[PDB]
Amino acid sequence: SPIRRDAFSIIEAEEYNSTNSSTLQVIGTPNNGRGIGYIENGNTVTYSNIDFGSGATGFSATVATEVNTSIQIRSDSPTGTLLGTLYVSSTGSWNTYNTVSTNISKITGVHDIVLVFSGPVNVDNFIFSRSS
Ligand SMILES: [Ca+2]
Ligand code: NA
Repeated sequence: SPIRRDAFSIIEAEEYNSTNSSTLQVIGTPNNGRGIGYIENGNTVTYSNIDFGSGATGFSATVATEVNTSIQIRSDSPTGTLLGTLYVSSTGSWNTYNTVSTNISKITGVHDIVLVFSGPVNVDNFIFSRSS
């Protein structure tokens, strides 16, 4: 998977750098894209060297799920700074994707990003939004 990436261009969830998961699979999406699924509570997924430049204050992910769930967004490691939490309610099916966004604390420079899952969700991609 890429060693580094820009925070302000689409990051593919299936191009992760490490995970603790023993269940996670790369899955297909309805329009022949890919994502990650078979995710369980406590799973972490790490994306290396995301460059936030002069600042990001939002996060958007394209997700599908049939359960209410949340995803923590952490910097540097699973126990690094909690930037925010994305709360996702059911999108209607495991193949109905929705773009969902949340606020995060302003982060700058280059950091790894860890997504921490409280339950099953399928994730196609995500992107950050620049600070004002
Ligand atoms: Ca994808
Ligand atoms: Na394992």
